[PDB]
Amino acid sequence: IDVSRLDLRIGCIITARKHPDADSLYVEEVDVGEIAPRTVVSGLVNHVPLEQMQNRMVILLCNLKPAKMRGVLSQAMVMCASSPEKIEILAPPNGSVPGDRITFDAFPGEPDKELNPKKKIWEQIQPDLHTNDECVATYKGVPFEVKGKGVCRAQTMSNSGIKL
Repeated sequence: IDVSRLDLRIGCIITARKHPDADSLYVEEVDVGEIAPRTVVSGLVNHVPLEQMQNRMVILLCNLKPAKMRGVLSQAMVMCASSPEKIEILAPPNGSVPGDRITFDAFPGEPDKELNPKKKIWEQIQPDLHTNDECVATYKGVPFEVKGKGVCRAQTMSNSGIKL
């Protein structure tokens, strides 16, 4: 089981607001290159000011089974570097386009249509997901890259885990 099972894509947060029925969460509408934006619910209120959530490029895990979070069905998850004392949104390289896929020549494969909730194979992948010494996001040391644009990275969190 390697990273090829995950469907990682670039997205642009079109709109972001406090979740109407869960003030500790944000609800974002994200353009991920599909016909319609995906609704995403993120617990980033205590880590990123709302102003900095607007029109922001991010990396999303797109094949997790959608789940509700207070009457709000979350359809993807924003990839972040994290620790018990901080969370940082991973930044795609300049010029990334919604829908761009993060793939690895070292780990060839097509992502699952939907990660089976039962089994949770992402728990087996997460341990090898971390930013390196230079804050670049990696899977087993191989950088998250957008073909022809560059690598994805956290702002200050080095050697930090990336949760799924």
